[PDB]
Amino acid sequence: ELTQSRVQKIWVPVHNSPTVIVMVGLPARGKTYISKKLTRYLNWIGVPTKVFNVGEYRREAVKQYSSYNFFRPDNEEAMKVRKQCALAALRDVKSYLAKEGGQIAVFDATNTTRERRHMILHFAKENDFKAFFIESVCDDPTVVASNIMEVKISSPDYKDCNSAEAMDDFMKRISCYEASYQPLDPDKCDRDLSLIKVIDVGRRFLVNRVQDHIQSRIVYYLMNIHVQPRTIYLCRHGENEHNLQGRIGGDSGLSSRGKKFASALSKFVEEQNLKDLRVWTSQLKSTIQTAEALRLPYEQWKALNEIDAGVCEELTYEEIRDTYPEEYALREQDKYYYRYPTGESYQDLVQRLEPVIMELERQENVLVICHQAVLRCLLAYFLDKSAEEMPYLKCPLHTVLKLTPVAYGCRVESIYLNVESVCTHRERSE
Ligand SMILES: Cc1coc2ccc(-c3cc(Nc4cnccc4S(C)(=O)=O)cc4nccnc34)cc12
Ligand SMILES: O=P(O)(O)OC[C@H]1O[C@](O)(CO)[C@@H](O)[C@@H]1O
Repeated sequence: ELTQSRVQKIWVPVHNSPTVIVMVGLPARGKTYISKKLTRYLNWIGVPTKVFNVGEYRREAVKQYSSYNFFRPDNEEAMKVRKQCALAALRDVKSYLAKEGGQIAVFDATNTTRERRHMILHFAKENDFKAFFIESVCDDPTVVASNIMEVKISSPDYKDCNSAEAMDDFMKRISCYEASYQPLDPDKCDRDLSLIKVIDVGRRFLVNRVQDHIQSRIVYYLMNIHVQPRTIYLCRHGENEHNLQGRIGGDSGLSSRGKKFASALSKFVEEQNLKDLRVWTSQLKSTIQTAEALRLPYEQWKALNEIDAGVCEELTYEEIRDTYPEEYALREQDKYYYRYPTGESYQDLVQRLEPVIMELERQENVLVICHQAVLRCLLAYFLDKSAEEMPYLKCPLHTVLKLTPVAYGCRVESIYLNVESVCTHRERSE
């Protein structure tokens, strides 16, 4: 005896264990880059995840950074402070996982000693949390130097000292950790832990005892990402006939303005002067027509097809409000989770866009020509926007969104190609 829920259209009867991810490694080995990127992916696929960076606890507890002397192993007092910052971060990890509905807590510190990791194990074991270790190993001076230049010298620790002095201070800071650093030893003393040791910026991996699906998924993700420079371009199909009529969904062709956009996109792409640009479309006509103007090879993906409005397909928003007034209201109230009847939600979109994201990570220069709701979902991933926000991100017609991975984030530049269109943006209601 069953009833269908109003928002998600789920039939209900009418009368999982959380994980602490423990980063491991010397400073400037990309621990925080990984922490952030992973946390972005996990949240976007609907696994609530949060980073606890001990460094930030240390920054909060102590006046202002003066020098690497603070990190000296003989600094008996800084050691007490560091350890207390760690325990405070863990206190917050407990609260996040046990009481705030967090699923994954990423404990982002050096955690270079067996003793420290042993304390974290004990903390996890006694709260029924699983523990999963990720160690980044790299002994290439160039990579380290570049890491320091790119994100360290610019940190708030170093505002009073810049450049040569910061670079110099950071190298000595690193050397403070070298003597007591005990790498993960899966061969022997760590043979029973679940871990991945990543070597040389993802060149090789050593993976030991994957316990569950999240961990195998993390490993798969780590095996697909890369740090080569590249650019990702996202846009919609040129304006189509249904856009002109205010009609949603469907498989209409480009308007005359849509075709002018396509010519302009072609011009824009040529002027970007890229090598080996891959082009991806949906299987819907308007995106394919748009790519046809480019005179480049392209590949279609059913996963990039626009959200399926179900019974509302090909209707105007007005027609939907007149015909299905309660469905209309429910969508405006809960736009991410709402499923159209016999159709999709934004939540469903994320599931089928996941392999698009994973292939995007593998690629270099890519242009993705897609549809409004799909574009928002992808944009949310790259820009770390939440589920509640995703459905309202702005992605105008005839506008290219040019994304450039930077460390810890993504530059976004909008480039409108000066071809008029209607506006299909609909802001949050009531
Ligand atoms: C790819 C990949 C898969 O697993 C990884 C683990 C670490 C890193 C990583 C990423 C990384 N990125 C990074 C770190 N700090 C500042 C800038 C960057 S970057 C290269 O601009 O994105 C630097 C690293 N340095 C030493 C070892 N690993 C680094 C990359 C990968
Ligand atoms: O989630 P929203 O704001 O209704 O936008 C998705 C709609 O946008 C369009 O791509 C253009 O109106 C429709 O095909 C689709 O139903």
